Amino acid sequence: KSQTAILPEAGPFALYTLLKVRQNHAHVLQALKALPALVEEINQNQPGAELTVSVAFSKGFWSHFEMASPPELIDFPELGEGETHAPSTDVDVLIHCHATRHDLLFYTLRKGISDIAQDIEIVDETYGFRYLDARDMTGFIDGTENPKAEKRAEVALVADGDFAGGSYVMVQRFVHNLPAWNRLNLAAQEKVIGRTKPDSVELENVPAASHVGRVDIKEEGKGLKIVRHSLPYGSVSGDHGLLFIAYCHTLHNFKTMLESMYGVTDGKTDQLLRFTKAVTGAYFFAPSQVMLQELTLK
Amino acid sequence: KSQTAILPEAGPFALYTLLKVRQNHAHVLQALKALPALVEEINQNQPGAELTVSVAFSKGFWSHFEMASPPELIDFPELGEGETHAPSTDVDVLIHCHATRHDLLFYTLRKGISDIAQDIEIVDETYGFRYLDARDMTGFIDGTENPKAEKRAEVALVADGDFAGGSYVMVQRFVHNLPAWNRLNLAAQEKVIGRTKPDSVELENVPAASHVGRVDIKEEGKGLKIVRHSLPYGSVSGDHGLLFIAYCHTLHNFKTMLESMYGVTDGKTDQLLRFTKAVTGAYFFAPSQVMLQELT
Ligand code: HEM
Ligand code: HEM
Repeated sequence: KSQTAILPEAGPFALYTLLKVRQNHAHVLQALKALPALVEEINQNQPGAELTVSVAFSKGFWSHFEMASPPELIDFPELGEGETHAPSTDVDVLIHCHATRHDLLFYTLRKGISDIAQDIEIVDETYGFRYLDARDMTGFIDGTENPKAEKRAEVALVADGDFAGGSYVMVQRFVHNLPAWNRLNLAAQEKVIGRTKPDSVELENVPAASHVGRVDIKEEGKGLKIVRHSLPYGSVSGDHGLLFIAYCHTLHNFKTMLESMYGVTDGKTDQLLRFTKAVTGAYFFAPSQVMLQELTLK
Repeated sequence: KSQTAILPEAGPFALYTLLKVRQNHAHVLQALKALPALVEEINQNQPGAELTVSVAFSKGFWSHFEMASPPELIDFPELGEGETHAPSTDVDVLIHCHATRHDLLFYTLRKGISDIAQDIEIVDETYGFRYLDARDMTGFIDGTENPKAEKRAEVALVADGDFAGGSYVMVQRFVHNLPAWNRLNLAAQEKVIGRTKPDSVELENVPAASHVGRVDIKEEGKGLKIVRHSLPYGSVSGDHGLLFIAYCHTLHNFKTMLESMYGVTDGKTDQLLRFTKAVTGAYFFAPSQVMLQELT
């Protein structure tokens, strides 16, 4: 059994919290374990909320656990240079929630960490929201080729072993340059993305440097697929863009797409990265519900 | 006719923007005048959105109008002493929106303002949201005694004259100190607010220093009423609290309440201000739809 946030389709609103554990590690772990029980209680008090949660830990923080770390779990490596850079964030824990209402997300975080506020530093706290008809602020629909129904389970979740039901996670908070992106016309923007803007139909000739051209990778030969839970975020006068987050049964897919996007593989960078920049970056592993409740410090 | 955001009840989501005008005043004003048409168009394209808008101007910016300022419109004065202080924010325009969805609030602001972003500096941009069962983040329900239905029109809107249909506006962004508020027990919090916490029942004895005690003012009268469109805002790790915004036919009600709260009237300050602090304070006047389009 995976954690409730991973498999279902993303709700209209989402919470993505990155935090660092400074002290009282045992108290913090307990508080994190008690999140599912809190969420269940909220759902019982609030029909239609469909509140979900997934707690994940970084490679560095996993050392504190008695349970052995996932085979592929590593630190998020920095990629690229200058205007095409993928920063690495010092973070121990990811808290991911999504629901049909925004307020319960704030409540879940406030109530959930109330006792461990002084033990924790929240590195980043992003509230995502569905934008129009599932569109990114770039005007293009996001999630068109995102796995659906049954194949979500076999793409996101580890199939076998001790970590079965668990999932590898990546997150990158992107900040958009909307005016620069606005300069390009419809056809040009479609060349950057690789799909049509109004109906998200894949172009007959997908440019290799286009975003889809960068991330549509098959090497098996079978497509490297991930389950994305990303959602637009931010304000007009401040940071705004996309909180990218994805789950996968293997971290290899993340690494391949990122190395392809940031010019490690081909030497060519993603055209989309001309109009957006990653400000955070981290790898995690979200264990099954059982393992999460069985995790203990050493 | 008033502006669409004032009279109806506040939606589950709201946008509150304070901004200052750098230059190109003529074609910052025109862009602001175009906002109602934009909101209506969004409402047509998005049924059920119930998107609304209200544009208001401060006393400082009303100098640019050939039209004279409302008789009661003043610069927001600094009030209080000690921890209890009411800061004054130099701002030209207020853009107030609320709807049944959040995404259209960002869409409305980005669309309506980005063209004049070169001429405009956003002083504050706050996204409010109704929290649980209409509760403030202190755990107390907000809006229990807020005017309803037929009362809203007579409380918020100017009845007569040239400025009829318009409304005086006040805005204050509050920052809550929740852990300090958390140290107090249930009874102490209720005495500070002036009502019971779970069901917002007014205390038989409302202390003069309590928040209700400060704002429940009698002038014979004896009921000074305002229409509050306030809504909780913010993040856990950052600023969070209440974006207070209120409409009224007279600015006198705002000034009287604020004088009472910050220990100017009697010398006693609002007990609630021990746990929250205003970081923004401003007065406006939202013109009627007619005056709005003819302001020059
Ligand atoms: C940063 C790492 C990212 C990765 C690893 C990633 C991954 C993917 C994948 C696997 C697909 C589907 C490919 C296919 O068609 O088979 C996709 C599509 C797409 N992504 Fe990304 N993405 C990233 C960032 C972004 C950003 C920052 C944006 C927007 C600002 C974005 C917007 C889109 C759009 C518009 C599509 C096409 C429609 C769709 O199938 O969802 N992506 N991405
Ligand atoms: C952090 C700031 C504030 C908080 C948390 C707060 C909270 C509350 C609460 C819980 C109530 C009782 C429920 C209700 O009747 O709505 C109330 C009442 C009220 N408040 Fe506030 N308030 C704040 C600021 C203000 C300010 C600055 C003003 C005026 C300048 C104001 C004016 C009023 C009025 C007119 C009432 C109705 C009292 C009555 O007639 O029973 N509030 N407030």
